[PDB]
Amino acid sequence: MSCEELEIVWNNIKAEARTLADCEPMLASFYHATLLKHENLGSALSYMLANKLSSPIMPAIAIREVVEEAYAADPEMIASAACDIQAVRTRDPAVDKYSTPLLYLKGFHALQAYRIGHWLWNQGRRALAIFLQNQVSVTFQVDIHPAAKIGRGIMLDHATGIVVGETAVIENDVSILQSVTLGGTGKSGGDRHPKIREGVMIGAGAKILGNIEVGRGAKIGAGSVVLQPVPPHTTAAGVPARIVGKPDSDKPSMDMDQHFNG
Amino acid sequence: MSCEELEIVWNNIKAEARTLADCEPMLASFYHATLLKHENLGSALSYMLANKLSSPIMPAIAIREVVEEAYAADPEMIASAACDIQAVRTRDPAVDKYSTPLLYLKGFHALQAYRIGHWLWNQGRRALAIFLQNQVSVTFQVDIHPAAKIGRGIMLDHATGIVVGETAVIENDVSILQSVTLGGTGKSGGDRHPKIREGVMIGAGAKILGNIEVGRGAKIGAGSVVLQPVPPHTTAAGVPARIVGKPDSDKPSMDMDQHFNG
Amino acid sequence: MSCEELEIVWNNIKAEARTLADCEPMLASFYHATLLKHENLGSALSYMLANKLSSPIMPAIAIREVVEEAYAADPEMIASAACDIQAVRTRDPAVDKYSTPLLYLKGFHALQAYRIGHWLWNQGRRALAIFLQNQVSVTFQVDIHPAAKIGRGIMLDHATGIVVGETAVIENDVSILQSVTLGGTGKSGGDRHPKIREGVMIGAGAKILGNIEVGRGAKIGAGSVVLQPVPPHTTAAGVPARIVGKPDSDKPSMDMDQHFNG
Amino acid sequence: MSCEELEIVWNNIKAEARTLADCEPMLASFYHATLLKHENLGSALSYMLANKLSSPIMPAIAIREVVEEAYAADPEMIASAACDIQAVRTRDPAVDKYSTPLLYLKGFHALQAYRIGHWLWNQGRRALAIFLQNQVSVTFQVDIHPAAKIGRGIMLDHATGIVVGETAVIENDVSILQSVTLGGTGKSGGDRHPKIREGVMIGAGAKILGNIEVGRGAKIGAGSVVLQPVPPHTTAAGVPARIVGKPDSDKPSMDMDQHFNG
Amino acid sequence: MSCEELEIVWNNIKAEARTLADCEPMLASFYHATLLKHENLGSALSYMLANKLSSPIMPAIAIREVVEEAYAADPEMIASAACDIQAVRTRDPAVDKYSTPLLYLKGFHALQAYRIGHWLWNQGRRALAIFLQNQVSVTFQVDIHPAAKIGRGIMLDHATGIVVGETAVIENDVSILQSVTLGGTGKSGGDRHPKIREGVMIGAGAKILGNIEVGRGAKIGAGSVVLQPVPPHTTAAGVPARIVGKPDSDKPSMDMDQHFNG
Amino acid sequence: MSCEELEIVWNNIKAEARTLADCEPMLASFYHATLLKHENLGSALSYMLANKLSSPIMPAIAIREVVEEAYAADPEMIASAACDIQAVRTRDPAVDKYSTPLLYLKGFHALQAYRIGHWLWNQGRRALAIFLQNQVSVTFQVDIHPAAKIGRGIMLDHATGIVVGETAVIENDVSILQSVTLGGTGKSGGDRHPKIREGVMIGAGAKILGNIEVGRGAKIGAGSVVLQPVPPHTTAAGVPARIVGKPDSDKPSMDMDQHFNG
Repeated sequence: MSCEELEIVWNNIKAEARTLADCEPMLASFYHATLLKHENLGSALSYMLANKLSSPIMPAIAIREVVEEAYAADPEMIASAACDIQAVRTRDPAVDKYSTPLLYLKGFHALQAYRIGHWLWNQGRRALAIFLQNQVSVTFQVDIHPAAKIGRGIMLDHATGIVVGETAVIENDVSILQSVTLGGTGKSGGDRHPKIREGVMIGAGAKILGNIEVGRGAKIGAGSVVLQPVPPHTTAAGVPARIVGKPDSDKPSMDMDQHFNG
Repeated sequence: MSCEELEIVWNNIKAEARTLADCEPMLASFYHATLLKHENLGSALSYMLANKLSSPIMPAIAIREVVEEAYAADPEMIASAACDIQAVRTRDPAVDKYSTPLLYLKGFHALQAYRIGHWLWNQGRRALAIFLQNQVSVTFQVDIHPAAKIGRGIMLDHATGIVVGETAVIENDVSILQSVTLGGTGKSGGDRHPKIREGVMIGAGAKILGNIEVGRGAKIGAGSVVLQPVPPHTTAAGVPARIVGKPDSDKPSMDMDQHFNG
Repeated sequence: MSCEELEIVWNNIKAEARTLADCEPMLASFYHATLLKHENLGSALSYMLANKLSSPIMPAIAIREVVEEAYAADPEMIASAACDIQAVRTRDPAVDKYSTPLLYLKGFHALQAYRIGHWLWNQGRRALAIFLQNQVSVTFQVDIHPAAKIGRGIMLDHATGIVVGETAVIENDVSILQSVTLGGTGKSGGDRHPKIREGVMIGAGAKILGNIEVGRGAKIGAGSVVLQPVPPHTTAAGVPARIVGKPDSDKPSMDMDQHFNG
Repeated sequence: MSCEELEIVWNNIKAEARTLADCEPMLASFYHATLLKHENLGSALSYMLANKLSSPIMPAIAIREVVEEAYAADPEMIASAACDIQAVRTRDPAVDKYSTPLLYLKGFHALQAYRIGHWLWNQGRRALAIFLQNQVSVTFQVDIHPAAKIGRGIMLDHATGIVVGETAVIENDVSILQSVTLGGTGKSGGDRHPKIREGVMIGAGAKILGNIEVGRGAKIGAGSVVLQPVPPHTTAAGVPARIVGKPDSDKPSMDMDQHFNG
Repeated sequence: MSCEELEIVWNNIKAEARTLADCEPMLASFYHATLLKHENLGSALSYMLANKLSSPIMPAIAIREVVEEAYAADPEMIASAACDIQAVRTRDPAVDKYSTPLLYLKGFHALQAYRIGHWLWNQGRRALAIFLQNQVSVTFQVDIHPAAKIGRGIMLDHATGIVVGETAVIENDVSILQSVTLGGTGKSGGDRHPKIREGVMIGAGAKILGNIEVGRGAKIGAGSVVLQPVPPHTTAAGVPARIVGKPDSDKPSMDMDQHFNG
Repeated sequence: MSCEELEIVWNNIKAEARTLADCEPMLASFYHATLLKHENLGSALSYMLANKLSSPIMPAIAIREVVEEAYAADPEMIASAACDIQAVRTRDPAVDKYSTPLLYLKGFHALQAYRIGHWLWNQGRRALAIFLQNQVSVTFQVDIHPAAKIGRGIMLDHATGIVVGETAVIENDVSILQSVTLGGTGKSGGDRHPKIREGVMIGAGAKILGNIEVGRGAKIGAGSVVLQPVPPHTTAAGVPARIVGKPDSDKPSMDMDQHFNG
């Protein structure tokens, strides 16, 4: 995601937004406020997060300032958001616009919310990070610990019931569905959550528990319970999971083939 | 659901409401506003939908005109709601009143909200339909794509975590529990979601993926991951699912027998 | 939980609040209003529940009086909340403070909301109870029927998607994760939901269906579908689940070992 | 105001609305919802009243049914609003559009809210009428008792601080400014408030107290304190007021000449 | 106002509240929450103030606690409220119930709000007192400096535009109408506001400016500008005011005779 | 007002905020969000206006961008606000802090809201301006037409009931109290509202009507009705007003002597 490519995803969002105002006069001012009035993705993201997260405790106007402070300090979060937008648009056939994730999709919203909380956590502002984690769980039904380390090009399609714990890692170009847990084991601190490598697809309802590897290009079948490491470019399925095949592609996250004969 | 039988469902709802208002002074005014003031199920329904889906982006008062416009153009939607209410009351032992689904049950609300989104989608108002889909996902935790084709006499019991994709079909007299996915596969458009035929029961947490058929009178056991077509009058269970038996009834959606040995 | 132990968990929460106010100025007035201004747990709980259960139909101020009346009639509900705070702090390595469950964790909030609903249900105020049940489902994504009998020292970790039905029993010192169903079967009323005995641990996404026992100190593996009774001190896993071993502790709810194999 | 002339006021409002929506993207959706979606003045009016009077005690959606019920039973109220709109547009040089009073002018809103309160009062719904009176006083700063009898073609320009008591009469084609009191005297019931006849203009801050007559075509100067009857076609001014002259027009309410030397 | 008389005004409010729930089913839960559920006037007052004053800055639940703390420390404020209620009921013929001021009348609400701010001011909590003064000005359109000293048996009828400054004093049994200013002069601190003695009636729009006496039993005519002391049992009127008569009663505040021939 | 004087009033406001946070813990996060988190007046103003102008039609976050665009185009509006803060602090003995006008005083809030409306009005965004005009009237009870030309160093003390019309002019260093009308005459447009020149003081409830001059350093007595021009350095009072004397200062707006006689 280069500076020029960033400006193209933003230009495509704007172009679409013009169409949308003309399609739905009841949302025209909504499209104007969220998209058309903004000159870059960062301003559109801070607007969305501020309004979605908002509460009596913390108004949208206050939140936006924290968000904008995060993005000034680490503008790469904006670029990660762009890659997440492209991932949804290319991988999800129900989404044919760049603007749709930004406008509507709770998984995209929760992902960008996590990035703010993560930045806050790393700055030492943990109380606020933990508040936001739990507000995002109630509001968007996605529960991501702010100490998790999550890359870019991530799709959280549908997203309700996703849980990602404190020591999890998710690398770039990972596709995760509703009700996926990357969960802990034990009652002690320490490394205890999954390590999800690049290219991995995880079907709806998968539980992956403990400090275990899911290697690059692996496919986790829907409804699996994964208790042991999954080798790269392998397909795991069942309760508990065992290796049952190998994906037909190097990066199953890009193709979303939900079959697990293989 | 004839026009006479509709008026009897409505008359029962009102009769229940009077008793409810006399017993719970904190909710007397809520019962009056939602039920005792309306002269038909349609008005009560637009009321409930407008109030529950209300947001700063679109207020109750605006939502309601959209709902009433849809009901005027396709009054069968109101009949469909009435059947959905009877489905819940007869199939769910936790419900002993026609008023309960209408007042409180988020799966019932999500289902009627889907109906409005589907009507909008079909008229060409896709942008509003997609907005409402995702509003419904955040508020009721049910994510139903508005292009899904869903019949009547449907129960969505508990409902949190339900996902029904763009090309799904659900025929009449189907019962579905919490965390059920009628999900897609692949990254291209076109039919890629299940077709659930009449009489089918789907237990909690079942995942049915792809353009596969679940035949009439079939039972899908809780926690199943169904990747292949399920023949009529069969029971499927497992990760991945296989045919394990046959239901004791012609329409397992009616009796809610969660056992799978058949 | 005695009166002096109650007062100490409260003292701990207050001390933690002082620090929290000092280190996050955006939240200072929040910590002050939730924690610092109160002289006991009960008063902090009513505050939290009032604000979290608040809606157009019932504002915080009116809810609070209901909570306070319940707590004056049954002070053991405050003590049960204490035990639930301890349960979380000791069992959940993501949690290192007494105040965290109270301030933030929706499973803890939903559990205490259920207590109020259960109290109302046993007073004959069933309409109010069912209304709160379904509100808690929409707002915290936890659906517990107020006639469920649930003990103390309970953790609902993450919690999204939890469903507990009408005739369920959960005894003391039980740990339950996201997307756990204690669910029914059949369309007739009467006893039909699980009896989960003391010390049980239930992992993510487990469905336990019917009026079946899960014996003391049992362990239910993540993703299991339990259709048959599970003996005391035994581990069940699979779809459908079978006995696969015995836990390494007497009360697996306290240790949270998600491994099954043993 | 015939039924043909009403439709022309409405058609002009809609024509204005289209231009307004094209010029101000932040308000495009507001114009659409308030004006362009309605097919008559009555729907637009119930919309505006429901939204503006909305409170936690009574929401917009509930207010609107009350308003629409009143308009169905006494459609002349809608004609009265249409005349009040023409009054403002023709008499107030700051208004050059029929849409302006309906969209923005709190004196216009307060006056139509009075009409609903008066209808309720007359049917026997006094408790609701008194609630709305005082809600209107807090929200629009106009306090009109619902038993007041107020005709049509009335302008309440600026309107803050207007008080019209229980037994007041205001005939057709009267114009009243900010901080005008049509007030009582004494501590007993019965007629004790002014009777303002047709054509009368009342300047800012005038106080008219007791059951006294202000005759047709009379002008009351700004700041007057009128304790005694004012003859038709006369001008009164002073503290206390005396007859100082005679107006230049037959109906000073039409021309708004604030000068008092006559 | 004795302890027994306090219990009688409260009993009358309760009796009326029963009638009202039966008269208006849309407000029945409102009457239940505000009046019927409370066992004394103090609890009903703290409820009303908390909900009316409420804002994003300070929620109703937080405010109620401050209010209740004020009333514990100085229960005489409750008794003053009772006398203010009786004053409205006896002096205002538009009000025939004890409950009406408590439920609806913004002047009564602003008066009781001032008592809280005044208690706060005297405790040294001036920042909060000044915040509430200005919130009451926006919300109820009454602007009373918290350092003002105001007695009991006060009626603020209609109340919009009332201003009472920092060094004002208002004794018991005073009746003040809309748009009355008890105002300052100069830009220096020090005594500079009116001293209104017992029994005084002040008509709508009167301005009384500077540190001047309005002696017991005096009558200030509507629309007067009073720049010099008014002797006891005298009637002042005009701009500027001069003595023009003497009231027909010892305590013109009780009779509300608005005439000023005398 | 130079750039260094601006920065000092800001420094004063911040220092005052530190103290205010320390002494009222309920408001600490409030003071922090309004004052402490900002680096300049302009940014604190946009925050305050966004939050105070916020509504369902236009949320705080969108309003704020409008305010910021106005301030970037015309930075002198920030400097005018500074001057207005000083005006209040120096002229109003109830005010001893720079932060008080900014945090609390609705006249100061309404004045800066007018500045935004005036800027929008001169950009051709007249519909938005008129919408904000009428919102400010409902919310702060101040009705200023956005085409009014108003200078800097203005105090609107108390402010409820102020009306300023379309063609009014208010020059620098003018002081105006509650219930002042600068009002029009006639039903034709064109110039028809007062021209209030530098240094004028206008007391409570004065009405000044028509396109008439009120000359520099004049004093308008409370309750006056001014229908004829008022020479520079002259005092007008009465209904209707006449010249009664000459003020004791050059700019009576600075000294606030409400006496008239001289």
